[PDB]
Amino acid sequence: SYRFPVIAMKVKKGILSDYLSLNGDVDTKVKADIFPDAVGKITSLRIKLGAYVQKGQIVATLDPSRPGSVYLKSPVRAPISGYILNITKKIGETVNPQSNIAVVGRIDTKQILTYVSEKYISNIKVGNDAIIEVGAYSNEKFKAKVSEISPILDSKSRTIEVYLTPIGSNLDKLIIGMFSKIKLITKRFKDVIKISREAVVEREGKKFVFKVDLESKSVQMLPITVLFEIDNIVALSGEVEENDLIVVEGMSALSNGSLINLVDTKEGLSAESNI
Repeated sequence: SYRFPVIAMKVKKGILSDYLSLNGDVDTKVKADIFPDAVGKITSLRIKLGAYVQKGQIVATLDPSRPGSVYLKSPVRAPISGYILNITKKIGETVNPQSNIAVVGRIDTKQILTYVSEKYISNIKVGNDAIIEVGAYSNEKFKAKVSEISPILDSKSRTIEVYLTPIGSNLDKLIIGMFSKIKLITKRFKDVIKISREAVVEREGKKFVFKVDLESKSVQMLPITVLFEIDNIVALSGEVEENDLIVVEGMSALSNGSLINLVDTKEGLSAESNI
């Protein structure tokens, strides 16, 4: 007793990656709005979301109709072949030839569009890896690669368009028209000691961590350099080796050489990338 207790980490070398948090939409390179030829009322829908349609195929029907006439017309036809990606009108609604009824296009030319601000663009290059996230779980995250950076800077919004091509499998669930968080990876620090942000401790205008010595059951305060910090993880360099025991809870009470009580040893952070 009179000793300060702890939980430590079995520290490991790994990869900490820098990334930009962006927002983007799932688009397709080949799509088109279905516009009617006549003004009038929707009498039937012969399409469902998901349906493949031939160019010129009848998709919706209208009133025959007017007083009148003399051009009694005209069904709605698909402007190109493809899949129905959206339906924007229902039975009963009236439509002019500038009324978007639905969208058709290809499901195999998926593309993520995102507008990177002027101040962040510099660190981006074609071939960069990215994670497209629509949710928190494994089925809701997909891999991608930067395909194309526009040379044009929209002087209005101060942004450059970056396009990303998704890769891997599960891409079925990456649905066209969806919103996505994008994590665009600009760099990776390989072969660095990774530790939770908490273990790092500012005392006297300098950062340290606490290495545990199992034989003497006490700690040593070592000066450390933070190389990079992200996701509440820290990459560092120092006289910390693989498998050293560094404290990840209870550093408020400690000084250099203070005795301790090791309650449990947490397993190290993944040797592979944070993202």
